[PDB]
Amino acid sequence: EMRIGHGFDVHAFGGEGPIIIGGVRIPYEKGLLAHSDGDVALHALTDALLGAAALGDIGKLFPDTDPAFKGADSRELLREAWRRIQAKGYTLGNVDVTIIAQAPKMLPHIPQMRVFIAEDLGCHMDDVNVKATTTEKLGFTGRGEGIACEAVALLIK
Amino acid sequence: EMRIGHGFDVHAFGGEGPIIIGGVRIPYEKGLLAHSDGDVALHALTDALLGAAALGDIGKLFPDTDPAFKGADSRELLREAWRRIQAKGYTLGNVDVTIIAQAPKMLPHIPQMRVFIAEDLGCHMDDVNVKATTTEKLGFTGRGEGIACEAVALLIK
Amino acid sequence: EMRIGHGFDVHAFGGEGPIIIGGVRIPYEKGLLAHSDGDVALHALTDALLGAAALGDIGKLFPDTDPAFKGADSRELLREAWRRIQAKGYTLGNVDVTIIAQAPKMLPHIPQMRVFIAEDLGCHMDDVNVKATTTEKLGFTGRGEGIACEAVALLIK
Ligand SMILES: CC(C)=CCC/C(C)=C/COP(=O)(O)OP(=O)(O)O
Ligand SMILES: Nc1nc(=O)n([C@@H]2O[C@H](CO)[C@@H](O)[C@H]2O)cc1F
Ligand SMILES: Nc1nc(=O)n([C@@H]2O[C@H](CO)[C@@H](O)[C@H]2O)cc1F
Ligand SMILES: Nc1nc(=O)n([C@@H]2O[C@H](CO)[C@@H](O)[C@H]2O)cc1F
Ligand SMILES: [Zn+2]
Ligand SMILES: [Zn+2]
Ligand SMILES: [Zn+2]
Repeated sequence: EMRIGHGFDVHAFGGEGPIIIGGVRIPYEKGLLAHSDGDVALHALTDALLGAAALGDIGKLFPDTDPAFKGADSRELLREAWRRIQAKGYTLGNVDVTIIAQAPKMLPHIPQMRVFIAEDLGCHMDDVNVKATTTEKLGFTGRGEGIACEAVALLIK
Repeated sequence: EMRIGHGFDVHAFGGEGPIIIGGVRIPYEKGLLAHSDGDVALHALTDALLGAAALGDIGKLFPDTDPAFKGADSRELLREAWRRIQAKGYTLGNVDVTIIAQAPKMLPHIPQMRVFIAEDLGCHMDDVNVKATTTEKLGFTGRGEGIACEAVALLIK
Repeated sequence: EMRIGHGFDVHAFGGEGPIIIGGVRIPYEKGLLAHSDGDVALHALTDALLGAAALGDIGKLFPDTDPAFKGADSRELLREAWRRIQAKGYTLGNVDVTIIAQAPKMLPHIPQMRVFIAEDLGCHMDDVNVKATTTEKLGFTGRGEGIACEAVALLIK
């Protein structure tokens, strides 16, 4: 048996950069108002994998309430989310991540994101796709007011 | 094999509360404008299941011609879409639903939404993920102009 | 066993039409602005196919850098991507494509899109599903500033 999951995340710009996307530090004018590192790509991926497990969302495992993972970075959370998902007997099929930002340009840093995620998930990189796209200057991303990320995932049994 | 489907729906706030999400009446300042009951979560789920089965979308199972379902609430539609989907010999894999609203708060109502979808698709609650997230005041969701919802689904032959 | 992919595309209105969506020339008041033919439906799908394959995206296979695919249309890019995907030993499971447009009406032209896609992907039409929906006047789509599209794909190993 196999399982579909889906992740969505948005953070607005604010403060001073740089920014944290897919574990990778990316140089940029502004930063991201967030309850943690605000790694939008990792959050969505995390929500997507938990969704395939039906373990709800990251908000559910890691409330601002629990003191246990309070102040953890996105890479930490993804590792713990994953271990819990694995506890349910699941393993990785594959994952696809879609970054939506007018700027900065992601491509230089994408190869590094995919390496970062594959370690955190202990899979081949063949199982990790990341990509970036614009909304051609339309919407809140277009006006450069924020970054958005979707992600999909397939878990196995 | 298994079949993927995707669903996306939006409604604007307008008129008087309450709003109906995943079959659950959620008190709110305004309500959702729709020819239907405005249940974006179920409309999106229904389209994902229909899409997985290659059956079009709601507009194609329920055209302004067919009087049978004029004014029928979103759960009745979901079950008929399910009937027609089953009739092709598909069973449910799992589903994942992401409600995108700045407000109201969805968390206490999600367990019930998950309950109703389970019934309506005759499955374990284990097969059904519902999550909620915001766009941090950005876009039309952020400014409180409406609610969106994304859904993915996996069918089995 | 199987592999999920996801693709998202957006183009803006400018210039004369018609627009080309899913390979289909649809008459409309304005056209889409793009380096390409503007086909967000074939692009988003292409990206979903390449994401399933961990083959990257369109920006990676056919960059703006390389003037070799100057004048290439979305279907040509689609069949090329698919060739490369098949060469890595993948077949098609199914695809689901969701057009997000306030206007024009996509219904008359949808069945044809499916034909073009299935022939391009060398599959049965029952493996292709395409639907259309509005944002109910909300957002950049809602105000008629552009057309978004979102696609999911499932490949077979
Ligand atoms: C946040 C969402 C729903 C993302 C998915 C892409 C989409 C269709 C956005 C529309 O909102 P918008 O960004 O156009 O809002 P606006 O231009 O009104 O601020
Ligand atoms: N409309 C919303 N209702 C919620 O309950 N939430 C909760 O907030 C947490 C963090 O965003 C989410 O995990 C959800 O539990 C989010 C929403 F956007
Ligand atoms: N923020 C972005 N960063 C990128 O590197 N890109 C690259 O440009 C190509 C065309 O959109 C993309 O495929 C990606 O390689 C796009 C973005 F929107
Ligand atoms: N741009 C659109 N074109 C359509 O044909 N449609 C049709 O309208 C029905 C109701 O949204 C849909 O089912 C689709 O058939 C929707 C769109 F948003
Ligand atoms: Zn976040
Ligand atoms: Zn609706
Ligand atoms: Zn494009």
